[PDB]
Amino acid sequence: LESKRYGEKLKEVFLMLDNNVVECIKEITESSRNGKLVFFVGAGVSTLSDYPQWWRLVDKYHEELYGSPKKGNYSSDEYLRIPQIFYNVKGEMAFDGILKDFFQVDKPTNPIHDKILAMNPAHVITTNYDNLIDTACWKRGKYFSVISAEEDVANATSSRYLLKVAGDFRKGFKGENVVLKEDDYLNYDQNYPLISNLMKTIIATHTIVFIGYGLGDYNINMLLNWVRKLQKDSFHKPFFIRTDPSPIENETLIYYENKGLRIIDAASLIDSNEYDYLERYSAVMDLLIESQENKFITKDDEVIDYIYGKISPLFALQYIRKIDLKHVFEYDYHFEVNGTVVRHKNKGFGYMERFFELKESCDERSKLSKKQYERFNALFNFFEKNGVICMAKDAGTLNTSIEINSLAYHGKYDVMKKFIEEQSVSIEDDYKKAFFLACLGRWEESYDLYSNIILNSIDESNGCVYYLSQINRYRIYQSITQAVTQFNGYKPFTDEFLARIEREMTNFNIDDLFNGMPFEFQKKYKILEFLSDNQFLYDDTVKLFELTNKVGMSSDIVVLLRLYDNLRFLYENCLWSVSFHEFHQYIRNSMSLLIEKAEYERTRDIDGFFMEYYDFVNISRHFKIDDIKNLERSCSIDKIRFGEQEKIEEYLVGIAEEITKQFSANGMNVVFYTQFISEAKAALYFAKYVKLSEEGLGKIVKALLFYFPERDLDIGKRYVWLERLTKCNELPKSIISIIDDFLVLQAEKHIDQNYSEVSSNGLYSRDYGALIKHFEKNFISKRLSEITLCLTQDKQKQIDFLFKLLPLLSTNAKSHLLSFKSVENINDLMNGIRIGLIDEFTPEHEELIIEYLETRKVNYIVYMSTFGIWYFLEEINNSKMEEFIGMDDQYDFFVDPENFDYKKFIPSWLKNYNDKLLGKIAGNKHMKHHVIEVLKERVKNSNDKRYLEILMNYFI
Amino acid sequence: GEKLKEVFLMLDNNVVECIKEITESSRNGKLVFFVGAGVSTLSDYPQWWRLVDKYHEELYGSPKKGNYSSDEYLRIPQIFYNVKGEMAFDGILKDFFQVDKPTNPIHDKILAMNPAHVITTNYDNLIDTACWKRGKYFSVISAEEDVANATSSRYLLKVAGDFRKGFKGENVVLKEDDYLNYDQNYPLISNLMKTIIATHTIVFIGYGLGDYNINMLLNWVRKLQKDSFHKPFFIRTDPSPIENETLIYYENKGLRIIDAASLIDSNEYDYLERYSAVMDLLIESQENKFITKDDEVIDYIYGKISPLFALQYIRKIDLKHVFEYDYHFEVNGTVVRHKNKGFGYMERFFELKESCDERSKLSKKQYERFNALFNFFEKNGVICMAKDAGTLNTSIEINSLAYHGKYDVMKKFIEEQSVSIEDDYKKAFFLACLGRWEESYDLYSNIILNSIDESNGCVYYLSQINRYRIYQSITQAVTQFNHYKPFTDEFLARIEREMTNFNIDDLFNGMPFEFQKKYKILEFLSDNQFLYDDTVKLFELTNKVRMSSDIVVLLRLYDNLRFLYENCLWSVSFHEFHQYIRNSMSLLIEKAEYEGFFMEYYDFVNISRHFKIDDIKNLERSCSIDKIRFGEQEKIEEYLVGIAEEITKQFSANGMNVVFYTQFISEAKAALYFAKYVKLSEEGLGKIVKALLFYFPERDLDIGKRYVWLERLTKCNELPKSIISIIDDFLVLQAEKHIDQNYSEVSSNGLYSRDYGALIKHFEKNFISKRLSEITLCLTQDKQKQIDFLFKLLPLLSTNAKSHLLSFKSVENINDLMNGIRIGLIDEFTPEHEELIIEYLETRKVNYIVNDYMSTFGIWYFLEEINNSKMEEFIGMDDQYDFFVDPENFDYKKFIPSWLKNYNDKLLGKIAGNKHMKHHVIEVLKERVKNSNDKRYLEILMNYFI
Repeated sequence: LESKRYGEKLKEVFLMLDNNVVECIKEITESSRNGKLVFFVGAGVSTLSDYPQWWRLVDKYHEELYGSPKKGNYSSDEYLRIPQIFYNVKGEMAFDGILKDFFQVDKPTNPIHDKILAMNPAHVITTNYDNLIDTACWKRGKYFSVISAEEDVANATSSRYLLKVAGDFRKGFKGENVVLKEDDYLNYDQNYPLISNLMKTIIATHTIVFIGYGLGDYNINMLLNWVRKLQKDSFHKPFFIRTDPSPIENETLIYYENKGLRIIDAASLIDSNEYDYLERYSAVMDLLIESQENKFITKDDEVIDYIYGKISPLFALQYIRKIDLKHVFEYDYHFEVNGTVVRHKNKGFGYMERFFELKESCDERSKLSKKQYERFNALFNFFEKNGVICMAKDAGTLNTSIEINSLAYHGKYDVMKKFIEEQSVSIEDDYKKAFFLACLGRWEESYDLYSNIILNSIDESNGCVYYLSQINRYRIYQSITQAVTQFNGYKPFTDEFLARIEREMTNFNIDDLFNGMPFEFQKKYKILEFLSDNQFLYDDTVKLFELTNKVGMSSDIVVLLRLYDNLRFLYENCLWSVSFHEFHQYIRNSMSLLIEKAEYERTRDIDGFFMEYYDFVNISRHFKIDDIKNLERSCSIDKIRFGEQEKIEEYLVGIAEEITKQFSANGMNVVFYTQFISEAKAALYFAKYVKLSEEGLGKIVKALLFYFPERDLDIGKRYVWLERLTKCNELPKSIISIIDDFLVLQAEKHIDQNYSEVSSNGLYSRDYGALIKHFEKNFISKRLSEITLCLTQDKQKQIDFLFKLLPLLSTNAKSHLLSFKSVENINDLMNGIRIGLIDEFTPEHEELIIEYLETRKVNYIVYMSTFGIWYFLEEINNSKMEEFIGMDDQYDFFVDPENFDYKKFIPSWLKNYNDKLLGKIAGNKHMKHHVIEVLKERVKNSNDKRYLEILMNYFI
Repeated sequence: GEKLKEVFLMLDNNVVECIKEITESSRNGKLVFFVGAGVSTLSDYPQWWRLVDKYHEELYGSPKKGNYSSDEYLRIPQIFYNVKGEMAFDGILKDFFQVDKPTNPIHDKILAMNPAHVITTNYDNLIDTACWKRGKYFSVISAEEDVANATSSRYLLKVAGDFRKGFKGENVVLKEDDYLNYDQNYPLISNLMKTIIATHTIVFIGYGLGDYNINMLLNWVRKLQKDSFHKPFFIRTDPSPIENETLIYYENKGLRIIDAASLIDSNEYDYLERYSAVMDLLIESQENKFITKDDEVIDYIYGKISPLFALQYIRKIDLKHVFEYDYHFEVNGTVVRHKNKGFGYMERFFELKESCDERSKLSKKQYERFNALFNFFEKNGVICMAKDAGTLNTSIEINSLAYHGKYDVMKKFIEEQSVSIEDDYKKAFFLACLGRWEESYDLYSNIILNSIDESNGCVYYLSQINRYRIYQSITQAVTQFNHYKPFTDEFLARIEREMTNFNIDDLFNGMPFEFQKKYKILEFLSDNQFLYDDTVKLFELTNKVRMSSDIVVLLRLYDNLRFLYENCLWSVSFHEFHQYIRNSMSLLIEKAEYEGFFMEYYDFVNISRHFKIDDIKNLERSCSIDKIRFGEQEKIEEYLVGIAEEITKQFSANGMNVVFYTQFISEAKAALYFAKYVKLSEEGLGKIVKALLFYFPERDLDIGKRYVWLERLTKCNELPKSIISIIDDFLVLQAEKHIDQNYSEVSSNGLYSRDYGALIKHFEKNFISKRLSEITLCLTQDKQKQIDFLFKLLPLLSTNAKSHLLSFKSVENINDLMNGIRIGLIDEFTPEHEELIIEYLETRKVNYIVNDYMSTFGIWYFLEEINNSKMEEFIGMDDQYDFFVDPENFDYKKFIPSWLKNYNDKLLGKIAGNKHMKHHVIEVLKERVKNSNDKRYLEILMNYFI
């Protein structure tokens, strides 16, 4: 109501203002924004809080000295001599008693004591000897180190000095702690030598505003005398706020403006009464505050100039996140991840709304100055590149697609190398090369290049490429230090280099990296202060909590877009913090929680989340095989599907091609190797869910099982990867040839007798042959057959290994191998030599195993589980079956099943049985309900998962 | 390397304290290196004696035997300037000083100490080049016109001038005239130099004890007060050792002379050796040090924990940050060394624990410090070093009346007068937990105002943060409140005028530089870095498990709760912490099923305050909390009794606080719903049931949800006589409220007050209600709504009440027909009930051409009670009914795989006995248990179908 009227009054006052006062306000606001504003409030400020004046105390001194008050008024000297006459004649204790009974009072702070601190002054120099400004600072939440005496100058903890040049009363209401009289003003430079120098240092290095003074004060003229001693242009002219009832005469204005003061009169700027001081004090102060709050921005040239002044620093950076953009305009607007802007704290003009109004209409944009037109063009290009498209009120359709156009993210190691081995056009060109060297391993060269960038950019404006290079040098140093903490302590780095980085990065304080910047990289780029901190994704990891709660931007889309923004900020701006454990943990948690939340919503069918190329790259880079396995044993990835299968295929091919460039060619790069092999393992493991072309699967499989390292992927892991790949494709014959080539290579490596495949899952070359047969039963491995035909009798390792691959051979090959059969096998057909030599259990086998089972009767009444499985599968069929009853429990279970006691049937057999056998036990009469009941009793009173995957899969 | 610590051993007491102060100032960013001409000489920069001799050579013959005096050092250049001119002076300056000397290592040892400023008396560029090479930005200030235009806060202040504006005699202070009117030509440079000298630690290097600059500086320091200034740290590296009389003379003049000739035996020309000796001493002293004896283990640890004595409890995660990541204080009480490459002070300290032989050697003041440190480590739960011990007793105990729900003792503390600011700090948080946010904000502001002396500053910072969070709570409430608005608009004006432009991220950065060093762990309370480590561990452990992991989650959660509730921080009542508690406890309880989690009193209060009813239902569906016991069931019972008494005091005793209500009604509802799992005494049962059925407001718990809560209560506690009487009183109250024709049970799930009669009967089957029967015998035949109520409670009435009621109420509507099915005395289905079902079906057909019971009519048709084959002619849209009356036509794809949860034993057995529906239902249940984690479907599968 009345506040709005006061705002309109301030607006029209600013509109009807000369260029001198608006320039004074502009400089005061720019000092308040650079953190260089220092207020020099005086006695007039505290009087508005009704604090006792000094004419009252000099009146008391005159009344207690001469018996009566003054016959008129006191001059400047009589304000300093009558207290001195009282001190010299009466004494000290009476002086302090009067000071106590006049100054012990407690008065509340006036609103101007809060308007003063609302401008965020660097220091507050005060001539007041009262704790009113101390009270305002303490209530406001700003710790201003109070410096009352010279014992406080050295003991001033913080760098925010609340300097009381006249003294204070915190050490008692005595005259020795304040400057009040003669012999205390004459003796000020020899009783107060350290706050005088501190006041004269704050004044010379900052911007000074004199608030509560008249242009006749001792504490104004003594400073005007000191600046007269100074040189010309050696110091900034201090600002002076004048709030006297009468307007300033032009002669006095000229006199005090040539003396050093930039007077901002209030009686010549507002209309008020003689005794209305709080109106004048709260007029110019309100003018500065509302100017800082952007309440006086009217022209579209000032709209463009404000946004340009806040954004055009960030032109050096290749991407700025929406969170960073919010931090730019002091939380006035919320730039959302989808690109819509909403006003949050802007209490002044809508400069962003006006900017987008200029964007939509070309005719109003033409109604602008040419320089401001080009500034608008620059801002428009910036905002359309970063994704800020318009306000939410005017938001219509908007596609949220990400584009991280950095060669480091997309793989592209060969293009990265080609870019590295070139001539650097500029320093920002060398910054990309340094980050790229860090990406593909060469951390020594990356550290050296970052040092060179720092050296060349020490003396250079807009020092992002200096600051960011220092940060990435400290992070590549941390990466080297951690590399030789866990890989050592092969040999990645030399010892001369390590000593050099420890002799260079000895006391590099990353905390003080931002505070060591030249005060322009403190305001223009305060959005980059978060990079020097050790942890910077804490505002994002706790946003993942909105994902895990169970009951146009939901929680799913906003965290994925914020993940993309963090990814596009580190990869496009080439920041090495993208490889640390914090960012890897962030990506892991965010993608895992996104997939888990999608699975939770999908499983609410009791009453999604397609992932594109940029998601596949993240689950290949920042995930591990265990983490993807943890997602596999939970979320149904078979439904979360995949998109952009052409770019995922080229990603996997570039990963597969680099695999056959690091093992086929001479690639050690052991620090690059550990990261890249994790990426390759995760990518080729996650490639089960993407459809690949014939040549795509051809190159990837050929990499997987010819050029992948043996140590990282054994033959079992290679088979698991291969089977996961062959699920989705149909395994074209060009790739079955590749698997056959692997088998012939392993057979030829088995020519050397002292060789044995080491597998971690027990899954071997026989199962590669099984995969070949189970997609193509009509297949004869020709080269394997040539090995069979030209194989000697005494090459035992080849004999057994290539026996394990019998179906893949010809009939002549089979007979050449079976030239060394066994007929002494007591049961040696499936102990280690199980391939499928069974086919028909002829009496050459059947009767001989029956003789062995007679020997087993001899061993029992005075190898079995396979007899039971074999007979129940009708593989043994003879009248000699029901001879040797009374043997092991499983014999009674399988051989005489319609009389068996299934209570003795051990529960764990079904966990180690054969799946086709469980399929056969499903269809029968008695074993049907008995395995039903034993498996049900396992489901209730036991704690595993094997029994549940049999009851529900087979039977019913 | 080791010779440096040998020198450390040989250091005198006066030297070893000087290095400690210098290193401390370097770590506090208060070091300023006053470099001189003895350091640039190590680079072989042309000394002024060569140029004085050159001025002598071009003007005064050639040499001057005697090496000149200081007056002769400053007069021959002045005589040359006066007579031979200025251009010749500048020409000789250009001939000598335009050189490219390489920077000596001391230039890099100075900047390796991280000096705040560098006040050089040299006119050279070697320190500028050293800063440029190292990577330090120093705003070089050579002239007066650069003081105001200083780019950075760090100053490379060249007091004597510099040749960066040309090799001229005007830009430097070299002659006698330049040294006489120096303060007339350089006022701002002098003021800056004196301000830096007064407000920093000056470490003069490269000077002699003569050195006119040093003499003028000491003369100026003489004019200062007695102990106003700090004493500068002169580094003397002259060849001869300093005479003791000279050191006495200069030490009383201001300088703290660190000698080098009395520090290392070197030649008469090994200046680099002495400079490097002192500089390397300082640099190697930066890394911890000063901790060799047992009386220094109790001052370095007391130098990092004695601030933390005002905090009532701190986290072990915070304890890791306290000791600069030297040790990783684990949550079970072990202290794993992480980056303590120097002396093992934790090991030594825990060795001085017990072991009275070691403690007796310790000094008496160090003994009190050790007792304080031991009490601190005992209170916070730190036991000892990692490899030592291992028993590691659990059970963190949060002692706070806010956590335990003591809403009456908190009021007592609030009402009583307080004797300390920390008592008001507890009182303000107690007010905040009690809803009274206005008095909370006012008392917090009073604490900030009255924390003036308070040299710790942790009762001002925590109160400022808590006032910010209570202001956020008030603003978010009045935003959400749009009940009533409890805060007067004057209060909103006060909180939005005082607490505007107050950013919480500027509070810590702006504190005393001591408070930013000690109480550093308090800086996470502003932003969300407070939970960052614990949230990361929670996410990683949620991925992993699905000193053992389950214990790691629990102990970290209890650490976070004991940091917030015991320190009385309002950050506990915010969203992020609530989600942290909820996710951690959900992870623990889910981990229990994979195994076991005992669950204690401290768990029950956590799953009541921070969980919601929806999350409770999620945990009950997914996992099983039934077999998971709840340990201490007497402290849980007192908690539930306190909650019942609080809702009683809130509703039946008129006075209620809406801001307190909004927080407490989300916890009372959760605890009384989670009270199923705890055994409750008859007294506690009666209290919380008579507070649930009568005093819980109907806007937050209607009849149906009240009944859900009540059936949950009567599972582990049965339904005794006193609770039966309570439910009877509830039914009586409902009857006298339903005497009015405009009253109706508004239920959100469909379990009306008839179900309460069913619950009473289910545990009794013979509870004749005397008062309800008395209510029945007032039949006026116009008070229908009442007759219908007691019709729904017909089994609860007596034989006379049944006789009077059934003489008026009969079966003439579908609703009272299904009510008759529920209450009984229908059983036999005479044709009128079947055709009544058909009439309801007709009224449904009227909608069909264009709250459902067609499901239970399909149920009845499957249950072979009704047999009218015309019901198939009225096949509708509810596919339960299509399933039940036409199994073959019903496609089971549209069968929502719910509806099996709410089926009885007999009906599920009936679906078991029909081929098509049976096999389709195995398919449905199978896919349900593979995709969904609910166990009810699995129970159905192997109770009726497997």
